[PDB]
Amino acid sequence: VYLDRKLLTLEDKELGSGNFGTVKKGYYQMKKVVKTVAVKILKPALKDELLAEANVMQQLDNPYIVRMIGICEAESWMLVMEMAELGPLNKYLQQNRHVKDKNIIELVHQVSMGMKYLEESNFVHRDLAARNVLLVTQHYAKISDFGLSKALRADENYYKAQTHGKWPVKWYAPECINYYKFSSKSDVWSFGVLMWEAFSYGQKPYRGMKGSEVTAMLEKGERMGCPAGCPREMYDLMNLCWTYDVENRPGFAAVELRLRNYYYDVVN
Ligand SMILES: Nc1ncnc2c1ncn2[C@@H]1O[C@H](COP(=O)(O)OP(=O)(O)NP(=O)(O)O)[C@@H](O)[C@H]1O
Ligand SMILES: [Mg+2]
Repeated sequence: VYLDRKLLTLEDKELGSGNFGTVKKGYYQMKKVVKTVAVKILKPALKDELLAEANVMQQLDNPYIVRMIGICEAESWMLVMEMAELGPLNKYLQQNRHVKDKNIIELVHQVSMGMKYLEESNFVHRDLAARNVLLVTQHYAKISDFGLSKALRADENYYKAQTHGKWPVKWYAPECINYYKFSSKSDVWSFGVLMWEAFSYGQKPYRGMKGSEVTAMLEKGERMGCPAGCPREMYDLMNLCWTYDVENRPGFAAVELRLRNYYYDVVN
């Protein structure tokens, strides 16, 4: 089942670009309302990758995950998604230093809610970073980019990668680097890095370090420090996400609960 090209209107300007091609803003005529959308436009593996991305998104339904409207094929093969007007979380915080810690807590908590749902759904994101969190409003975040995502088999709690590819190593847990094992707990490690990025206002983690130097740092039990003005309770949570041993590392249910309670304590 596909979208009708005649019901899609594209704006010529591009929101982004990838190896696949470009991302463009558009409008899709729904039953009555016209919906603003973001469209990934493919320019053979590139097509297989986008189709696998669509296959994952088709199965997800959560307020904190970017929804796929559908696939459209006419002059080009297209992946139609809902539009997150404010763009990537890292770029937004870089340009909006006035954002309060309470607001950052709210957004990272929303990411933890989407990840809690992903974990329950038995999918591993594998690219959970601040650049992949898209903002609908300054108070509404959604997880995007299911390009490296995997639906875990009914009998396993991890996805085993064959060989090391183009990996975002700085966001990867030690078992990913060492055993090529990807689980919801490895996404928890990435979520810790994402939290650090968010409280650092979109600064890059492990500044000026090579991937191998990051692995060597973590193996010595060393971790990134507390970002300037970051609540200590949030830094403690990042360190819990960065638990070396996968078995002792918390899952998204524990992480979301810790975040939820801390946010409501701040509200109180
Ligand atoms: N659903 C969406 N809503 C709003 N903007 C989007 C959406 N999807 C993608 N974009 C924009 O397009 C950019 C690139 O898309 P992305 O999913 O990151 O693909 P990519 O292959 O990783 N390209 P790049 O980030 O440059 O390495 C994002 O950083 C957003 O600015
Ligand atoms: Mg990208």
